[PDB]
Order: sequence, then C-alpha cells, then structure tokens
Amino acid sequence: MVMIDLYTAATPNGHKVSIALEEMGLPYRVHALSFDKKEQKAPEFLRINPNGRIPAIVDRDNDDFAVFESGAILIYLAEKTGQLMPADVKGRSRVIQWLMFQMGGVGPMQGQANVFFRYFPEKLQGAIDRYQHETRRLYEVLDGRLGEAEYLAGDYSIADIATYPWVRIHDWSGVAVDGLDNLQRWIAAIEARPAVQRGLLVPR
Amino acid sequence: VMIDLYTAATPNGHKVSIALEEMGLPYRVHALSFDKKEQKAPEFLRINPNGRIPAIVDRDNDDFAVFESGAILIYLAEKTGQLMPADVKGRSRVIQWLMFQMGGVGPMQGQANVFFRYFPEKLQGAIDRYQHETRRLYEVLDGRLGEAEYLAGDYSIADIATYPWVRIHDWSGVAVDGLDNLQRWIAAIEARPAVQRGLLVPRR
Ligand SMILES: N[C@@H](CCC(=O)N[C@@H](CS)C(=O)NCC(=O)O)C(=O)O
Ligand SMILES: N[C@@H](CCC(=O)N[C@@H](CS)C(=O)NCC(=O)O)C(=O)O
Repeated sequence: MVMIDLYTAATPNGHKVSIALEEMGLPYRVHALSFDKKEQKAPEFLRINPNGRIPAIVDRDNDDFAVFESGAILIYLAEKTGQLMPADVKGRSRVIQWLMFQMGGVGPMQGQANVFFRYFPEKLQGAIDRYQHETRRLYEVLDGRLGEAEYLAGDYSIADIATYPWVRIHDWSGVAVDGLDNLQRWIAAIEARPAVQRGLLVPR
Repeated sequence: VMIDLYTAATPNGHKVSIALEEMGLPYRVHALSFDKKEQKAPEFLRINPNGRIPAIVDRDNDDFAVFESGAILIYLAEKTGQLMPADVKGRSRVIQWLMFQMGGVGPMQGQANVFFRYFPEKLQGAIDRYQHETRRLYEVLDGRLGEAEYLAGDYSIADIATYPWVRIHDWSGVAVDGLDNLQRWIAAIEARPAVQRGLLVPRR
C-alpha cells in the first residue's frame, strides 16, 4: 500500500527529500537519475516533473500522485505523516516561512555561487563575489535566528531539513561560516541525527 | 484593518497586494523607502529578519508576523479559505506551482534583471544564462497552461505569485512570443479588477 517513488540524484535538493523520508520512516524506493545521460529531460520523467529536474516523488498510495519541487514535497510528506511541522496556525506558518526563505533565498543563491565558482566555462569574479556574498548574508540571517531558537521554526522541522543540505556544502561554494556560532551549533546538531546520516547516502 | 502590509512597488510586493485585494481583506499599507534604507532599520528587521519586502503583521492573530511572499500567500489563503483548495491533491498542486515560482521564476528572472539592467559590468555570458533560463521556465509554464486554465486548475495563489514576474518580462529582456497558452493566461489575469488594484499598491 504505502510507497513513495523517489526520483533523485546526489545533490542538496535531492538530499532534502531522502533525509525527510528517513526521518519519517516512510517506505520508499529510489530512481537515481543520471544527469550525464539527460534522464531528467526524458519524456517519461517530464510527465512527472514538467520542469525536468529532481527531486520529484510519486505517491503510489495516492493514485500515483506526482509532487515536484523539494519544498512542496517536504510539505506534502509532513502533512501525510503529521511529522516535522506543527498543526497549529503559528507553528505551521513559522515552518513555511523558513522553508520559503530556503527555497527562494539559500538554495537559489548558493546554487549560483556553485555555478560561477565551479562550473561556468569562463571565470567571472564579479558574479562569483555577488553570489558568495549574498549566500554569506543569508547565512548571517540564519545565524541570527538560531540565536533566538534551537531550530529555525522552534523545534526541528522540514525547514531545517530543507536548509541543512545546502549549508553542509558551504566550502564547496566558497562561503565561510566563521563567526556564525549559532549556525555552527545547528550544523553540529543536525549532522549527528541518524536519519540525516542515512539520507545523505541516497542515492548510492 | 486586520493586516499591516510592509511593501514597495516590486513584483514580490505586488503578489501580496493582489492577494489581499482578491480576498477582500482590509489592510494598511506601510510603503518602505529603500532610498532611506527603511528595510534595514532595526524595527523592520524585527518583522522580517531578512530585511526585504513584503512582510505582514496579522493584527487579528496577536500581531503575528509573516515574511516571504510565498509564505504570506499560503497564510492568507489558509486564513480566508480562498484561492487554494482544501483537498489533498488540489492543495498540493497549488503549493507545487507556488514553489516553482519561488525557487525558479522569481530568483532566475531576478538575476536576469540584475545582469541585464543593474550590474556594474556587462557580462554577456551571465545575461544570456538567466534570460535563457527564464525563457525555459516560461515554456514550462506554457506547457502546463495547455493542460489547465490556471496553473493548479482553478485560479489560485500560484497564479498570483507568478503573474507579477511574467508581467515584467520585457524589463528582464525575455519574450513571451510563441507561448500562446501563457499569453491567454496573462490576458485573463490582467483583466481581473483585483489584479489591477493590487498592481497600484503602494502609490508613488
Ligand atoms: N527548486 C527546485 C530545484 C531543483 C534543482 O535545482 N534540481 C537540480 C539538482 S540540485 C537538477 O535537477 N538539475 C538538473 C538540470 O537542471 O538539468 C527544488 O528544490 O526541487
Ligand atoms: N523571496 C522573497 C524575495 C523578497 C525580495 O527579494 N524583495 C525585494 C524587492 S522585490 C527587496 O525587498 N529588496 C530590497 C533589498 O534587497 O534590500 C519574497 O518573495 O518575499
């Protein structure tokens, strides 16, 4: 009955969802897409995510309902299981606020830092600085919030799960966390979770 | 009024003023002047630690603050029962297309604006990257809009999030030509009285 099909790859956005699945204890199976062979752009996959990116899930127990966008998947799974997002109005909204901060801010900006720092054909220092500086500013917003609360929305939630896999690779992006003591505490706490350790290994 | 709206005349601010106008919620406008750096003032950072607009304070809910346009939209829809279905699949479709906007259209078209209009040096590579990526996202929107009248089926907060960005495509240097479904959707939304009102907030 219960089964999530997960279409993913070893990237921060993929790890968001595998971490969530491991935390929640939901049965799932992994379809690891090869970017090398453009499998994320194949017609059969566009039927599931028209954007042709990972992650996406198909919920086999819900008439093979497709969900794309890591943040939407996290919300779907949290509502499905009642875990990792409070049911009350304020608690729920706080989670969604920090989740949106990740989806609109941390992920896209740090991703562009990766692009210009590591992947772009030509070296453009102006673009590199823009994104590394913007990522660092966002990290400072997180650090400030984590001075008032143990996790972003209070208790650990899908907002922390969305954000951690990006912060985790800050060195790859060329962004330092020096001086960010609250963020560092949070990094240490999350990386110690067994579900997080298991989720980071998917796909293998 | 029940809602205090902190905003400025940008696509992200227009998402929320459009939403409030569609829903018939009374609100008070606080137009922040970036010229005087009002969005970096400590009193505003208490509401949105990221120091950006839009943000709201819901007077009807113990002065609860909500930041991030996408989170504000979900909050308002849940408060009013408007512009997002109650059922599992219907709700999720809205959230998926909302996340597509928040993580994709907004950030990518915003970077196109930066390199095309605002960056201290002309970097044709960067301009091309974000204009091409924006066009690619528009084509995905166009495809979906062949399957349904609006992004999630019925008109919803997912359309309200996406329209203020598509509306300014020319500023970003990106064409909608050849995208007949997207063009149908642009025309249908621009014809809505509440959209016309929301786009005028705040006044000069
Ligand atoms: N906002 C989306 C972004 C997903 C995304 O950027 N996925 C990347 C890998 S981390 C991808 O599939 N890239 C392959 C491609 O664009 O061809 C989400 O969070 O799910
Ligand atoms: N993802 C955020 C983006 C907010 C955002 O970037 N707002 C801009 C105006 S559209 C802003 O406040 N910029 C002023 C600044 O960056 O200082 C949201 O949708 O609320």
